[PDB]
Amino acid sequence: HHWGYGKHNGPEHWHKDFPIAKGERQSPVDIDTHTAKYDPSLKPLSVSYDQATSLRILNNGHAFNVEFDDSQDKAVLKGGPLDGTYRLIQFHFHWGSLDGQGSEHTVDKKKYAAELHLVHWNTKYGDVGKAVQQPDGLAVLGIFLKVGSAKPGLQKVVDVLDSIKTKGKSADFTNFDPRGLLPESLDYWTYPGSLTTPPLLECVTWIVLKEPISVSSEQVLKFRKLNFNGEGEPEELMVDNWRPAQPLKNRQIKASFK
Ligand SMILES: NS(=O)(=O)c1ccc(C(=O)NCc2ccc(F)cc2F)cc1
Ligand SMILES: NS(=O)(=O)c1ccc(C(=O)NCc2ccc(F)cc2F)cc1
Ligand SMILES: [Hg+2]
Repeated sequence: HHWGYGKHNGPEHWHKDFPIAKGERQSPVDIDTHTAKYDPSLKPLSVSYDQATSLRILNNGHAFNVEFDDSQDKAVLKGGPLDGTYRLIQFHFHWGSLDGQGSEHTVDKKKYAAELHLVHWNTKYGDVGKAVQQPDGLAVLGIFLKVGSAKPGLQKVVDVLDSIKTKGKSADFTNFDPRGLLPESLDYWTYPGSLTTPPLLECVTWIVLKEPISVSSEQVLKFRKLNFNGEGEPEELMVDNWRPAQPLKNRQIKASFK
C-alpha cells in the first residue's frame, strides 16, 4: 500500500514504486567532515524571516508540517550556494524512538536525536509544483537537534501537538516565528540532493548547519506521542520517520567554514 517507515513499506521498499530511490543524487547522506571541501567562494547565508506568516500545522502521516504563506517574498532564503530567492513554504522534523537516532543526515556517522527541515522553493519557477521539476527548484535548510537544554522557541510547537495527534488533523498556527529555531552560527555544509521522502525528486540544494540546536528530553518525548495512523485506526506511534543515509556517488560536500 502507501509508503511509510515500517518493516513492510519502509525506505528499503520505496524503490519499487519510486525508481529514483536508487538515483545519483539521493539524500540524506553522511557528512564526512574530513573530506568535505572548504569553499572560499561560498557566500554567507541570508535568512530573512522577519515577515514570516505561519498559517497551519498538520499531521500528514509520516510527520507534522507547519505551513507558511508563500504568496509573496515574506520569509526567504538567499545567499550561500543559492542563486535567486527561495520562499519558505513549510518546516517539519524527523525523529527517532531513542535519543541516539532520528536525524537523516549524519556527521562522521553520528546520528542526532532529530532533524529540522525548513523547505523553500525557487521563486523563478512561479509555484512549488514547477519548482520540484527542476534541479535547483528547492533549498532545504537542515538543522540537527540534540537532547540537552530546552529550546524556548520550540515550545509553542510542542504544546499544539495534542490537537493534531492523528493523520489528517490540522490546527491553526498563526504568528509563529521560525527565527526561534535557528542556532547562533550559520556555518554550513552544502551538496545537491533530493527529497528524503517519496517522490524522492532530485531537486534539492541541501544546506545543513554545523551547529545543532538543543531541545529538552520532555520536548522530544512529545514528538514521539504523535500517531502515523488516522483516528479510529490501530495506534502506531510516529517515531523513526527517517531515511537512512544514501551513497554519495559522484558528489562533493562543500563547507562554508574551515
Ligand atoms: N502556501 S501554504 O501554507 O498554504 C502551503 C503549505 C504547505 C504546502 C505543502 O507542504 N505541499 C507540498 C508539495 C505539494 C505539491 C508538490 F508538487 C510538491 C510539494 F512539496 C503547500 C502549501
Ligand atoms: N525530509 S525532507 O526535507 O527531504 C522533505 C521536504 C519536503 C517534502 C514535501 O514537500 N513532500 C510533498 C511532496 C508531494 C508531491 C511531490 F511531487 C513532491 C513532494 F515533495 C518531503 C520531504
Ligand atoms: Hg527536479
